[PDB]
Amino acid sequence: HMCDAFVGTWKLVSSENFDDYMKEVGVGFATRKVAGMAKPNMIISVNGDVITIKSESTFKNTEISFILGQEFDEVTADDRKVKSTITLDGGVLVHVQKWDGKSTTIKRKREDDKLVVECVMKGVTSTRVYERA
Repeated sequence: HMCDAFVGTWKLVSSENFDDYMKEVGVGFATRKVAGMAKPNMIISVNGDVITIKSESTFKNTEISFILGQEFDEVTADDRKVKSTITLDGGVLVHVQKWDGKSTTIKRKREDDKLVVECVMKGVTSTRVYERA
């Protein structure tokens, strides 16, 4: 029942500072422009200890399945090959991505009827807000 309140289909309703976050991550111009247009759906499900997060978007479709605390390989929407670890900290999913000596952290939390995604790269944050589809 660890992630019950995350389970479902969520649609992006707002984004702030995503372009600057992507710049800080190292995403190139064309990918930033096309990725920034997208209004993805995020589909979260749980089966036993395995959590699956899918992103359905006009830019890129992605899927990760993972066990909390157990590192896995991930190919991000912007095509980075990263090593990811996701934990639960005080009811927040905390996702750390490592690649090329770099690191970024994505936090996912429930707040009222929304799922709020905070992406942090050094000093730069982007906030993406989703509502139930």
